[PDB]
Amino acid sequence: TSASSHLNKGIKQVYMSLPQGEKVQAMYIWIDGTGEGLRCKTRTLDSEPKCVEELPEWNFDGSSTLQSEGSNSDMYLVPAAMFRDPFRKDPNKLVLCEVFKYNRRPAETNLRHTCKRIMDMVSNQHPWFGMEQEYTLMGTDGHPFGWPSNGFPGPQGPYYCGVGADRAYGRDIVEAHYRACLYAGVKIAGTNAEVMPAQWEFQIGPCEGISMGDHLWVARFILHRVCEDFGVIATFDPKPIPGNWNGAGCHTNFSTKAMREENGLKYIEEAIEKLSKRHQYHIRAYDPKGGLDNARRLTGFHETSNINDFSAGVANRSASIRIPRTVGQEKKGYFEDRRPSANCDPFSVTEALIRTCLLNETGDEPFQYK
Amino acid sequence: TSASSHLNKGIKQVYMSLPQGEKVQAMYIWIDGTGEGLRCKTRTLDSEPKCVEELPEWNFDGSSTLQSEGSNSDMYLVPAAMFRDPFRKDPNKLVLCEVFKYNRRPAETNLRHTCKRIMDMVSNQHPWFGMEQEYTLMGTDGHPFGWPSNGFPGPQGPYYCGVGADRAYGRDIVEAHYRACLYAGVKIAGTNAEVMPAQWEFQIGPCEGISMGDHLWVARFILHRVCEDFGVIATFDPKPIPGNWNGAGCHTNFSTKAMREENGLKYIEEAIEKLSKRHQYHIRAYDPKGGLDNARRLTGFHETSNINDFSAGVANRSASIRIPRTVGQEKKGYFEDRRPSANCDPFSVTEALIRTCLLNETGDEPFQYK
Amino acid sequence: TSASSHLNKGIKQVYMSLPQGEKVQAMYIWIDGTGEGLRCKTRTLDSEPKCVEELPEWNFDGSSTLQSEGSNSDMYLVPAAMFRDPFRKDPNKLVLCEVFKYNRRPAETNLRHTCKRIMDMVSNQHPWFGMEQEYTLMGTDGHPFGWPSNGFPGPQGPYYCGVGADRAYGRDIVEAHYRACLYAGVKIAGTNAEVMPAQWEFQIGPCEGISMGDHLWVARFILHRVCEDFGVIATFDPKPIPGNWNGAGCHTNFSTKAMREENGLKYIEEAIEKLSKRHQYHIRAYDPKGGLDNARRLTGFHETSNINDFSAGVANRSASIRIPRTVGQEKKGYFEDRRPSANCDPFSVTEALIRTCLLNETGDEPFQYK
Amino acid sequence: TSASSHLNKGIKQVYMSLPQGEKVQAMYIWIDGTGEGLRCKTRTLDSEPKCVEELPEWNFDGSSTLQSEGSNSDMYLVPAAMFRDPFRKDPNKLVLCEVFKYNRRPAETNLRHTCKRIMDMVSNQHPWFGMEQEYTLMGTDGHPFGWPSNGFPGPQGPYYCGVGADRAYGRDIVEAHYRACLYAGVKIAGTNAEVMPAQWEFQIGPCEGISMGDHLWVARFILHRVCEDFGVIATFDPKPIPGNWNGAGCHTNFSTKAMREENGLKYIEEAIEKLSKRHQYHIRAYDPKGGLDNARRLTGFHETSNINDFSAGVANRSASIRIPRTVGQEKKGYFEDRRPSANCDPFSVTEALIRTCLLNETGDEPFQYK
Amino acid sequence: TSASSHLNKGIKQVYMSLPQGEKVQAMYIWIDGTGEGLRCKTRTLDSEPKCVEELPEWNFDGSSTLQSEGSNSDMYLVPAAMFRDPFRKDPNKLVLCEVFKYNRRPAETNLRHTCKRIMDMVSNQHPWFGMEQEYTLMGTDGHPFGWPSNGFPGPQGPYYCGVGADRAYGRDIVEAHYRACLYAGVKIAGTNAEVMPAQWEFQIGPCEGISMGDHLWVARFILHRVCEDFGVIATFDPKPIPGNWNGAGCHTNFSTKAMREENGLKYIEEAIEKLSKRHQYHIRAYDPKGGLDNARRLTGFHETSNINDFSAGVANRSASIRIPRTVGQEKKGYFEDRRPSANCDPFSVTEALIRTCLLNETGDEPFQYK
Ligand SMILES: [Mn+2]
Ligand SMILES: [Mn+2]
Ligand SMILES: [Mn+2]
Ligand SMILES: [Mn+2]
Ligand SMILES: [Mn+2]
Repeated sequence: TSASSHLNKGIKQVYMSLPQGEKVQAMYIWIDGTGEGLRCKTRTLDSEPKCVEELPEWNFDGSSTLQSEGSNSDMYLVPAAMFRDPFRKDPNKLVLCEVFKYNRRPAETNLRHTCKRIMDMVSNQHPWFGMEQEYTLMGTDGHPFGWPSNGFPGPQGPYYCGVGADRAYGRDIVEAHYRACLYAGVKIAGTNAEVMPAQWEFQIGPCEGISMGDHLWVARFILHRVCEDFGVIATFDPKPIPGNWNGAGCHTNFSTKAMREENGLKYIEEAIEKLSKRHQYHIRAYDPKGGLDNARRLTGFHETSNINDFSAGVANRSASIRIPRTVGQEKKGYFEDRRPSANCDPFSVTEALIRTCLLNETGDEPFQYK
Repeated sequence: TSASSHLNKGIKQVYMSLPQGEKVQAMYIWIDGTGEGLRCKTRTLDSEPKCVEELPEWNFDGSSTLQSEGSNSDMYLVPAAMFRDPFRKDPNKLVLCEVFKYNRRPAETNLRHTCKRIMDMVSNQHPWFGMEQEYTLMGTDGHPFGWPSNGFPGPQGPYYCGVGADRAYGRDIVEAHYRACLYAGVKIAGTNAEVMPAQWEFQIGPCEGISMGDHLWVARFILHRVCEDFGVIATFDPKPIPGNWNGAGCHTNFSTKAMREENGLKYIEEAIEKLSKRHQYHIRAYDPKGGLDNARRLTGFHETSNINDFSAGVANRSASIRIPRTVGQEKKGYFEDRRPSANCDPFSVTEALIRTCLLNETGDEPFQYK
Repeated sequence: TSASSHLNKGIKQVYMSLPQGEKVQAMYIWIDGTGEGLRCKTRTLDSEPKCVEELPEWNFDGSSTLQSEGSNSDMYLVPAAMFRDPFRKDPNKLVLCEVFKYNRRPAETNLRHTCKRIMDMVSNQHPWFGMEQEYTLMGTDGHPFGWPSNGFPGPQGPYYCGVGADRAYGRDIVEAHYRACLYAGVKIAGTNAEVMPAQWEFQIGPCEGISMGDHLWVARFILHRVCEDFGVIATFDPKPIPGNWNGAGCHTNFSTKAMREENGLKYIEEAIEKLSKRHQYHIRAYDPKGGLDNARRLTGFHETSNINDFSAGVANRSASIRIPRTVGQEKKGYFEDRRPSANCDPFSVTEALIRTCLLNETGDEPFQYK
Repeated sequence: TSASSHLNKGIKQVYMSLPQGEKVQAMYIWIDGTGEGLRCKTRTLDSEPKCVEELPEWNFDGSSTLQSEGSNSDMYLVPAAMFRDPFRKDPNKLVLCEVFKYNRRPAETNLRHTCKRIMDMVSNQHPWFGMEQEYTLMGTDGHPFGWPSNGFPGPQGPYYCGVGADRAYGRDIVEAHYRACLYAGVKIAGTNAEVMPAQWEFQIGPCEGISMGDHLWVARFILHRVCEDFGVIATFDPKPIPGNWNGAGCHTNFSTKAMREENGLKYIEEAIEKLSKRHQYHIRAYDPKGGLDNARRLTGFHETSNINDFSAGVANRSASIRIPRTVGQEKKGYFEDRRPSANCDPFSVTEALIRTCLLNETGDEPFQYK
Repeated sequence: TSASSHLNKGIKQVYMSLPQGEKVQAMYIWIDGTGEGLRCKTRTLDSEPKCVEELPEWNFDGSSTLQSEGSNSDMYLVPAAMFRDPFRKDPNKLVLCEVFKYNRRPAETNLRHTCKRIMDMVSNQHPWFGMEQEYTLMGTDGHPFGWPSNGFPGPQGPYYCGVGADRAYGRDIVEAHYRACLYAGVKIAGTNAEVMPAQWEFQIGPCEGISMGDHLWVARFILHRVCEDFGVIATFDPKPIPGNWNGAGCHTNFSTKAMREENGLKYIEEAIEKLSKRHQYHIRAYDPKGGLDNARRLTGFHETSNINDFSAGVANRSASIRIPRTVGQEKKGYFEDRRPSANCDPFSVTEALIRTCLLNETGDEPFQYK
């Protein structure tokens, strides 16, 4: 649908075929001032970097990305995680970088820095996270891909986990994204079509601590890039189409070594009790705009929790926190926080799960730790 | 967008697959009478040339390229640099050739010849150059690629270092160009999307002396050829679209062994003082038309230096010469001359940096040396 | 949408402008063997016919219209009613003709002949009828006009009696049909958009006895012809689109001089009691296929009576027979039989209302009268 | 852009040419349950109605228009005003009808009934009203007409009161609407292009009392119908396009005989003082959703009053109430309330101006009068 | 080419057919802050205005037209001239209005006010003016109408005064404009195709004094409006296409009663001598930007005077001022000033011809008169 997609791709492929030689390419990817966005730039490295630590720091213009004022626009990218590059193949890498200010203080959307400190405090207990990112592939026009033009597809029902031309739209984009994630090392755990047509879900898990955020952000970047080649645009909006068509939510699974260990459902239920008390804090933490975006998806209908009221159940698809029945039967496992929106920053959601359940924080403001 | 792009490219590829045998192809590339343009022609060589010196001299009709009068139209190409050919692969080569007149005097746009002499005088001090060529991919119609037809894209902001179908236009062309440069041996140091949509930057660094000009010219040639296959046209105009959309400028980094060496920021600042004094000379040297073109980009707005007034700062994105903060902290490094336009001849810009800073020249006219 | 519609209509108009002279054209229109269809043919008459009686009888091939076997295929058209011709203007006429068999016995779909006898028996009591024919304009593809392609329009709601490009589809066809009916002398009483998009209703009445059938059939013919010029196709199917989108039903209003006269609601309610007893007979009489077609529309949902169960109420939109509240308040008026399908033959519906309510018939078979 | 627009219009015109005869058509137009919408249906009248009183009452299904529950869905249309029909010409009429419930109580969106009572109380003082309705013509896709596809038109500036193909979009629709209003008798006082491209304003006035609302509603209906024929859709949304492009607001001019009479600016300023006190009441009254819609347009930028703060000035384009300088110089005249949104119900805005300024009401609830 | 042009025009025509009744429409047209532009708005007048004096003054927002600051944005339109309306026919009028500031001082682009005073001083001598406005019809894309796409038409030569599909482009627009001017009362004196393809010339003559400016401005407005209906855009740029294709210039003929009277060529030549002395003043007065625009057209090639050097000849097409040979033979007549650009404000050009030749002014600044 995009002009770029229309460009002959065979041509680009023959250039990709050419041996690149000793020089290696690293894409430096960083979160935007908006906080939902991702930006990227490429540098040439003389030799393949064995580890993320080896990769050099780089700088970018903050004013263009809306992360700083003109007077000291420069911002610094510090490599945080390194993944293989699906797009260019090995030795090329994709680097996720924390953004730092001109004065070397973590940037406003560098939520990894605070989250990383929080994960380190609770590293002994091995908190693990899984997330279930939901997205709709929408053409350049902004209307979902494959929907009739100036129209709506047939009644909702056949599209969930659908097969066939009519049932599923953008499977190729999904297939490419999934393989690209495997090649990159992003821990994709599976994919499924979603109830809304043209809407899919990709789940990353089980990552441990800060890794969850890194993997999801890289997965999202991979999705956007794969989508760009096809010409479609992935959207993480909580309610992509207004109406009865389903909204997109990123349901975070959370477990700790104690919960996973036998008779750990006591821990699962203790965590849930803490979550209920800080529900306002969680809703704000879980989406970039503080809950306006999350509220659109969370209408209390279409199997979504109401955003006003916290709820917990076992095998209750709708309630804000659902313990799977199997986890309950096993008396050990994980619970699924279903409040986070699709546009949620993973670092915030993980950090808030740790802060509320493991660090036992109380009150609206996040704690400051020595 | 071009008719040629519409031709089936698979067909051409099957011919490229055919083994070419012992014979080797050399593209002889030379600068136009206009001085911004590049022209090219191909010859068959019995065996692969090991070195540029081996390559034979060739001649071309100057009247067609607007480099000489009809009476003695013939001009001579002398191979100057040799690169591997990305388009046809090895053993084929791309040759950049100095243009000489019928009377064997360097041609008017053979600025390499004078520059090479200047580089040789200062070879002991190892001046190194980096440049940051900016360009906009524009369709055959002349309107930037991917912009709405008879329209303008959404407000400036999301496109800088952007990812996704909406944010970036012509990434495939950029990817192909970058790989082609690596294969050719052009020293590409990285690439980034630019603030304007459909505008990108490719940086060649760090080359030493005359090499900088050769690499950039070959890089530009590679870009034009890659663009031709896709059907888009790269433009190096200083202000490709008139209005608030950003102009394209080639910011030249300059260093010398002394500046690079510890406590070399004294040298960096001495060079800057000299640059300020010859600002008129630099502006004229830095663009083909003497500053009319450069002035359009350099309005003193959109983070560009005013073309009337020289300015210098540390980490001052806008000022004509910016020392990176990191270079200042290290007390050694390079400074970034930001006055040169995208259409600048690299040989002129390098030569003028040497002449002003290293040779300590004074006055409007360039010096004549024994 | 049809190829014929694409033909330049200005050209046809200049021929229509030409004076036709003394000769007059009469379109002879007759019901098909199927009974839902209408067919037509044109003859030239030396002078304008003042009355229907003057018009000459004509014959047609029954085998082509599926009304008789090959051995005695000829069938005879006897002019029954005459209307002015909207399409060609005066003096040209549209003639509705009863179809008679080769042996001069009324044809199987010549339901007017039996109905006319029934109306004549009850002529003293002046039964009047009103009908509300509903139809959907559907392109040559068979999908309703203006609906997205391979898609469905927005949720039902805004389209009923709608104004604006989005709300109403085929208003021009409706406007032309309405004016054509006025010119022809069809007693069109009004028009409204219907709940389903692209679906409209036209009301004919108040008519008297056999006239109701004649007017409706001519109105339908006019609609089909007007639609043909636009290229759309009108459909009288009971359930044009399968699903929650509304079906098309022709609700017959019925009154008699006694009911209309003050304190005539006793008569209205006596008629309704008789209607309830012969509900099976009515359902069969009211549609061509005996109730299979009617059943699709009459699901007992979307404000339609269930086809299995008779119901009567006052101002009960859904019940099979509704007395308007105003009629009830006035203690005189008409009741609305809502069981007849859009594809109903009017002659059958009127005849069955007379037979059940006025002639007080009992039993499945229609009575035979001396 | 709509499928209906693509249908040949010449054909419809030849049917319109046919003489319609004695029978006359009346379009009964009524406000929707939403309150922004308008719906319409047509009936045939034996003779032209000389006055609105002559026109018969009619009924419609409230459930389809979302004005009543299914049990007593019927609602009643009582003719309120009569206008000539531009679409079908004389003798045909357009009728604006108040909507009444099944129990004969004014419907929820029958705001004319309460307003009419209020106007009658103040009839002695002759309040006159003038409203500037603003609207954007937007294609079936929902993007404004003539804007580049998936794009934005050139910077705002040239389009206000513009001439030429580039400057003005949908002038034909505007021209047709204006003439149609004149023919109908709607008191159009002028038209101008608006700052946003594809956005126009049609001003109605000076009408007196209840007439103001009737004329505006009929004008809006005429606009929607004219737009439907062209295929475009008029929108009265307060902020049709989100961003710096201008929103659409219906600025109202209020005067009374006293204000108009010499040295009446004291009255103009007394009214303004009262308006300031009931600003919350006015904002709620002035738009259907209570101020959410109005707030989007009223950002306090682009020459619009902030919706949070009341402001008054003389010749202050931006302030909520502006007295024209000429009115101030004359010491007599009208003031312009600029708070009402484009989607405002006129009956509400007029009624609230009377209630606050003339009836001197105090408090959130509207008064109940014997 | 414009979307608006694609809208069915037959529909608009049927609305135009409707009788408009007693009310009359007046388009108030005024010059933009840029000074090349024209803007327009419509008002309803109860009765046809017999004279321009009768027409009411109106006001508009200066900030939108870039004529004043926000604090006192209001500007006032005072009707100056009245013409019949070709677009809506009689009684509707087109009004050209002088623009006045909030403080009632003539606006910056209200050059008529100063010019009118100058004409009045010399009214006794009856200066007459003729002008020859040249324009190119260019599609919405900005490339001249009928030129090949991304291409150039055949060599210049056949297009001047051409006939046939290949030779002339936009004759229909020209024909409509010419008739519209006749109907309006604009004094069109003729039309011819121009050397460049798609370029035409319309000449308004001979008007006296201030009338010349009024007629030309109204003619230009009529052209823009006629062009808008067709979808093309007229351009008055001095050099519409860069290259050898001809530029558009408005050659002003000037005469006075004395020059016209026998043996008046002495006066014609005295005026020319004065013109030569104030050549700098004339070049600045003759175009909006002070000569940058005029210089592009006036290259001293393609039969245009060089803008640097004044020249005068008899029957010398190229020289800045040409006396026609016939005028010279007659020893009486007019001379043709060929320096003014197509985008010239007529009021400025006339005023400067009067000031230099008739008022015998000397020096760069225009004189101030009691
Ligand atoms: Mn799940
Ligand atoms: Mn930089
Ligand atoms: Mn009904
Ligand atoms: Mn205003
Ligand atoms: Mn001439």
